Amino acid sequence: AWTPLEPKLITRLADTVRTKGLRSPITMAEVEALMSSPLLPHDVTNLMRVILGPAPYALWMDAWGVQLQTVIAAATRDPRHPANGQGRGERTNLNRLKGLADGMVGNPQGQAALLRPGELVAITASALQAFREVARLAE
Amino acid sequence: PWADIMQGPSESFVDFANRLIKAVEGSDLPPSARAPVIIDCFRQKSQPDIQQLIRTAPSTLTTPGEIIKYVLDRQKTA
Amino acid sequence: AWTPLEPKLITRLADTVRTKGLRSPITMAEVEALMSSPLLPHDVTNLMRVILGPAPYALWMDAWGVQLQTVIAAATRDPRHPANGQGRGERTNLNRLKGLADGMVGNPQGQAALLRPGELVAITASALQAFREVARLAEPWADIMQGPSESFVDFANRLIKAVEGSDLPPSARAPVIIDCFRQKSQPDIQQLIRTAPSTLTTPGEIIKYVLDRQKTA
Amino acid sequence: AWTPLEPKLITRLADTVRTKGLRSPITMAEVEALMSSPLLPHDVTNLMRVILGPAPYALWMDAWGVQLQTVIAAATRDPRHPANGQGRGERTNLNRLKGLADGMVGNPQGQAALLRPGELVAITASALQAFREVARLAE
Amino acid sequence: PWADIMQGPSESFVDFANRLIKAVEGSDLPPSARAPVIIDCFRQKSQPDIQQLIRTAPSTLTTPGEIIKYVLDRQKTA
Amino acid sequence: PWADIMQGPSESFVDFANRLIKAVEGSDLPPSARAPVIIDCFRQKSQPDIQQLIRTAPSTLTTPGEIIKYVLDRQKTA
Amino acid sequence: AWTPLEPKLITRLADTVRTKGLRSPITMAEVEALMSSPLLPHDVTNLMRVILGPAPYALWMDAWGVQLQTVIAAATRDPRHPANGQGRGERTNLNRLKGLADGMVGNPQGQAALLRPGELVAITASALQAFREVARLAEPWADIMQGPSESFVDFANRLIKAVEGSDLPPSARAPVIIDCFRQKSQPDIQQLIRTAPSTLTTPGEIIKYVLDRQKTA
Amino acid sequence: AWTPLEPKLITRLADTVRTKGLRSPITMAEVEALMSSPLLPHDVTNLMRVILGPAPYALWMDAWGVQLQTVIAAATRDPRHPANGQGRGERTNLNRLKGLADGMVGNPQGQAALLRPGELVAITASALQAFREVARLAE
Amino acid sequence: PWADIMQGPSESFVDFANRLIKAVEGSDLPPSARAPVIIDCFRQKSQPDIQQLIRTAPSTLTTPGEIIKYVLDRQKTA
Amino acid sequence: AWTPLEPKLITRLADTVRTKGLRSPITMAEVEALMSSPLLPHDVTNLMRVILGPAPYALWMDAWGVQLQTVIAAATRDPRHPANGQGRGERTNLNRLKGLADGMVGNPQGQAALLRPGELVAITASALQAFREVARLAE
Repeated sequence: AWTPLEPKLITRLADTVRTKGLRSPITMAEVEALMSSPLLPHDVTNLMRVILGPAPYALWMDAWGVQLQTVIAAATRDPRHPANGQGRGERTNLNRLKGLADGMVGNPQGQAALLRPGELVAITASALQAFREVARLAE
Repeated sequence: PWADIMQGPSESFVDFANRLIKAVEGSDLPPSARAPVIIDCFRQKSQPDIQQLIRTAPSTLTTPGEIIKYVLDRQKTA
Repeated sequence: AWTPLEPKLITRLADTVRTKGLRSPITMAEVEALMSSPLLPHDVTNLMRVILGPAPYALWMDAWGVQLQTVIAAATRDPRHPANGQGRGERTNLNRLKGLADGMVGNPQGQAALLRPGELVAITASALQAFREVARLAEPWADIMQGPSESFVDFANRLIKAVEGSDLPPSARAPVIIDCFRQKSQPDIQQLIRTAPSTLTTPGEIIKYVLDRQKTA
Repeated sequence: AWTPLEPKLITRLADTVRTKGLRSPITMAEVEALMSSPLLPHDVTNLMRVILGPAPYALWMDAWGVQLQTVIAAATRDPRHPANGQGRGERTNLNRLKGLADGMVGNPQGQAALLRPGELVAITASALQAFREVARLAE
Repeated sequence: PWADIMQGPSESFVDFANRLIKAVEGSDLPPSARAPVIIDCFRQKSQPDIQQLIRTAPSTLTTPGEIIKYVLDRQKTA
Repeated sequence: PWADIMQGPSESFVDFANRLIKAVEGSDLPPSARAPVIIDCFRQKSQPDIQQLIRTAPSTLTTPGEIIKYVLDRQKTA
Repeated sequence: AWTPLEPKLITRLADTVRTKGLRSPITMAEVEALMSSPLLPHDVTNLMRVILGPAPYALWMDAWGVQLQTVIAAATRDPRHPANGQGRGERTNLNRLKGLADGMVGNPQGQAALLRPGELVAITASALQAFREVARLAEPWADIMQGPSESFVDFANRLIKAVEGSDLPPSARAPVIIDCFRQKSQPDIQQLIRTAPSTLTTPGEIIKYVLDRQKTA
Repeated sequence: AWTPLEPKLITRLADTVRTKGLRSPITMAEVEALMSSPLLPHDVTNLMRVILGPAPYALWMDAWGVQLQTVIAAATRDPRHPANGQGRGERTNLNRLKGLADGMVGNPQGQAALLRPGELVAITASALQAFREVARLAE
Repeated sequence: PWADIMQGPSESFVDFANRLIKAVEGSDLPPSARAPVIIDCFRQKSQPDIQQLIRTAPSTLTTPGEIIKYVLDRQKTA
Repeated sequence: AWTPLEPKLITRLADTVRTKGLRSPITMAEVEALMSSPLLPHDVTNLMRVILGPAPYALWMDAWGVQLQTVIAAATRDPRHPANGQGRGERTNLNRLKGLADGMVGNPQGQAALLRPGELVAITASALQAFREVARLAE
């Protein structure tokens, strides 16, 4: 069952990003805090939509896609990925990682249903690395 | 209106990109038509210094994020 | 049986040569078209008399004679020429090639009677090569610069035209065109080609790259 | 037996390209007209040599090669290509498509002898698509 | 009249040769006297630059076509 | 000191690369840390024209020799 | 038994490379001289370490690897390579060519023991080609003009140097040199070459003709 | 067995030609010195490539060809040439003199194998006369 | 004395050639040394206009008569 | 037996050439008059030495040599030349025509001894044509 993040925490994090900036160690610590439980693509996408401005959000979408593509290359380079399965029918496509696959587009409940925990942690680590890249790039 | 957005003579590029992406995504366009429109608005708006900077790109930029990164790298510091 | 070429086609070809010139690729294509069936010496001679002026016609007669002489040297160097025969009595003299032999002077019917198909195709190829020589002779790449106001496609057209219509070997045109794109083509495009993350190894690829990344103005 | 295209039609088409340009719908209609019967590589090559200038001709050679390479990739991806055969001995190489194979270089008669009708129509469609690309690129 | 034909100061050589050969072949001369007359008119008409170009020919030119080819090869591009 | 080496405004690139590789290999770094340091010093030193030349590399350069070859190919002749 | 190259010859070659550069014909001749006997990977590696600077040495390592890889592709394309054997157990791996195989790393004696003469000559030719590539890379013909005050032999020297030390095929240098003599080489010499009663079909003949008939000044 | 000339002697001769010029009697004496043993076409060709500039090298190639052609005319005028043999199968072609014959192109070892001593001395004398001509012509 | 003969600034070329050939043939030279001396005196005397006229001879002139004919053909009428 | 031409006639002809020029019809008639009997190379050579200036004499020597060479080409093209004989031992060399052969150099008596009448008339016609050429060339 999907539970959304508190809008109070999200508002506090957005104001933190607004006053301290993207690169302060306190901001990265707060992001790591709100990045503790494995989030669904819907959660991370809406979170970055709210806390980041338009241009940093575009940059972050780009960087997240690139990092997810590196993850999928490593996944096709190793059939023992915690997102993959043993047979070929469990291979994870980027539509399933970005939340674009069938039964997931716009629906967080179905998303949480079909996604694997390894998928969730890989998406989360990818999003964190992308946030770091964009923060280092913006300023 | 997205088609009326110009980069002011004194405005920075990240502010212009923010305003343009905001107005394009918060509009009546289909979701599959936002990225090409944002790119072609970066190319035709964004006063002729950045226009020529994007035009003379040895690589082909096929995403608003890539265009923003390229312009932020090679922009005229002033 | 001899059938003459249509004077309508000949008139159209003559006007083509008159407006486009001798060296245009459309003119050479039209000549190749009217040079499709093997022609008798009478046909080619009258054709060149009509389409060419007096001085180009003199030049063409000279060049045709020289090429036919080269053909006859190759023929005496190989008894298996499609114009020759196996015995010595079928050896082909230049009087038979130029239409000057006995029973042929001024008579196209007798010409078509005694001539061989190999003779006809050899005469035709010789006449085509002679036309090419005279066209190259009747009418400088290293002096071509891209003007300050000229576009790049016009400069590329002019340069490729002057390089391909010159005295260079066929295997030396592409490197010369590339190195002229790099050193001519005023320093904005020079730097645009210099800072190419990929290696461009063909004039078409250079043209495509420059057209993509050119400064719209 | 190979029959050449009329130089009168070719001259009219060249003047059409000269006055109207490469991208006008009348020019594309005229090209489609002269692209009606399946042409041999010799025919299309000489046609583009005559109607196009030097730089558009270079661009068109590039684009034609790329499109023919895509066709050959689809052909090795499906052994039922109208240019291919059933056995491996009928596989069509790019030397046979561009007219560079043995018994074809410079000779249109031999070309017409060895080429397949599927080969001809594939070459023709490839050349038409390449012309469209170059026309969209030149202006 | 063939004997009144001169190469103009600004005229090219192929035009002069065309005009001269036309006027000589369309005249009252015998057929066996046209080539020598055309040659000797190339040598004495055809203003002194081309006159000296034909005079200093290391080879002997014995045909109007050969003279035309030689002059077209070694002519002063201008 | 390797971390203080900059490419001078008038210095060529091969001299800068020679000086940098000399100072990096003749230093206290482990042997397995010289190539990444040389690459990242090529990218951040080597005044912004070559910086942008290396940045806009359609291929990924993963060796000092490859970076040197690429820069020598596409450098601004001056 | 392995014998090292003299450090005196190596010092002289290093100073030659230091003063004349990498691309001078004297330097390439000296390298060919010290590349006479088939060298072991150790010898060539140390030689290039000593005579080349750090950055040219990196470039040369890259180029040597690429050329050796081409050699190994040709070797797997032909089982009759003088480095290969008849059975599959003699196939030569790049670890054996670069001296990285077992029993060879750092030991020139063992290297000389296990290596084949065909292996040695292939390694040597590969290293020579790599040196040529790097020399051509470390340091434009179509931009060369004869200055208003420059003599013709200096212009010819500069032009032939820039054309032969370029990326053109070997069969395209003479026509390019001729056509550059004709279009460059300021209009006095241009007209001198144009009005040549003989046909000049070689750069040497053009140079001789121009030197004979040049305007002494 | 072929032995190359010392690059030290060649460097000294090149610097002599660079400082004294082509026509000084000391330079001609040095050339005669390095022209003592009969050289293979490879040796003389590389020697003139190194000691002479580009334009003098072109002139020297021309002059060497002309002198070798005179030698071959004298050889066909006398079947007792030290380069020729008694039968017609030993007649020496210019491809064998210039090093262009089969088994010689680029290979000095094979060159030294197939060449005659009379061939070598004729090539050497021809090259010396050509050097004299070019030196008299350059200045 | 033959080696002191110069073509005067106003003198024609046939007079200079007559004087030079007279002084060379009526001197103490061997008979086999007169033609080369006459040629080399035509080339070095005979004031620089004719010197350049002889220098730029597309053909090789190997006889005093041929040099005289060439110069008389291509001389500057004045 | 050789008889020299009168110096009075030669002086009158020289003054005629001096006043009327080389090309006047009276001068050519006078030359034809003094060219009536077949002259030996000595006679014609001295005659042209006396009547012509230095530069016209050089031109005339050139033209006479060229015309004699044409005559010798026609002679080797026809063994029935009045200067030639039937066997190969009577073939006439240019040394015999120009008076340079053995037993003739400087001696007019020996010249008249060994020369043929056909040789004399050929030399005379050649000299007359050369005089015509030089006269047409001088003015």
